Amino acid sequence: TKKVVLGKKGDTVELTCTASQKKSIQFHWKNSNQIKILGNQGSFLTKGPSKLNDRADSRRSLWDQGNFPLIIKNLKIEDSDTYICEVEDQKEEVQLLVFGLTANSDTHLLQGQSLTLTLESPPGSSPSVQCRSPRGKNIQGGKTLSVSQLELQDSGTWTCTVLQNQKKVEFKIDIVVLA
Amino acid sequence: TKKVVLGKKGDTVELTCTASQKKSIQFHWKNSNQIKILGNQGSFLTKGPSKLNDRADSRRSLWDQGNFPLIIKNLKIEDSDTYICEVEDQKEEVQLLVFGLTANSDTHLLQGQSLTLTLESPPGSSPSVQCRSPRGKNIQGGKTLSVSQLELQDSGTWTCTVLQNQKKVEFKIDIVVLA
Repeated sequence: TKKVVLGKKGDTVELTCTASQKKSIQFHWKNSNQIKILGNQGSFLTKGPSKLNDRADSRRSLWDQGNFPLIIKNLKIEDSDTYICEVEDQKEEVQLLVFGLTANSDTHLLQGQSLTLTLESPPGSSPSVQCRSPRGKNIQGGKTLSVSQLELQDSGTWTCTVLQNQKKVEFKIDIVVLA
Repeated sequence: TKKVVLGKKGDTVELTCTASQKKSIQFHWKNSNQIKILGNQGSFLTKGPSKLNDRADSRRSLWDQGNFPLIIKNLKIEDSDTYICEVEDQKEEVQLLVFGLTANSDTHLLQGQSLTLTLESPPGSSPSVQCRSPRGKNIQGGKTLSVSQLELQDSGTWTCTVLQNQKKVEFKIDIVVLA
């Protein structure tokens, strides 16, 4: 059933899948594109064929609790698919939405200078961005945000919030303004 | 409901607890001795008072999936209690059984020398041990196992299996025999 996960570019993410049938059993994880990344073969975790192969995981450790995660390390925006956990006779449907958030300028600005933060995302993503400032000021945005010209006081870690469904991803860039 | 976890002395363990009610909510974890170790205060994880305080955890990261683990790092036999996950109106009852497995001799033995492996455990533990040898030989035991005298060939990583309920813990000690 339709559970969503929003992740962050570079950061690591984990999708939940629970059995609750006799405790240590066999599962599968596949991308909507029907190809699998993982399952436990015997007592072996096989990573069939996939872009993620060198990057996907699970914890052997919890399989006895009927917990069969999918750990996708070092995220790419692109990894933004529908993934499916498979346990004997049931499917878990969880989608990941990979975000990025640039400073197509830098962090080491100057008084008067403008600033442009840009939102990297998978398509199908209908995010609403809200960056707040070092001394609490909004900045509404689409896929591109812009600070006309900043001045001394808003030196500090800004806070962005890629607000999508309930689930939201907050980002923190530190900004340096000088003169 | 009565779920069990067998852990290993020193090693790290994780107890599973899942909600499945509106996705990001408030939980608690307490030892049968009724005192809590953790819960999420607001969006803060408070570690009340406990032996484990400096050692207990959870992943903030999955609370949005209704997953409220209990990560107890660096295990002590003693940490062998009944722990309870608490979510609004329900309890998860999971017990951890902390094991240890010594070589009250060493690893660097000699031909003819005897060997004694000893099982560290919480009381209430009704384990059945089975150590196999480097060239597959049993050794049944209670809380103490003994190799009369070993000879050259059983140099290698032995495999013990603290077999309790379904759930079992396997251990591997490497043995060196010389002459």
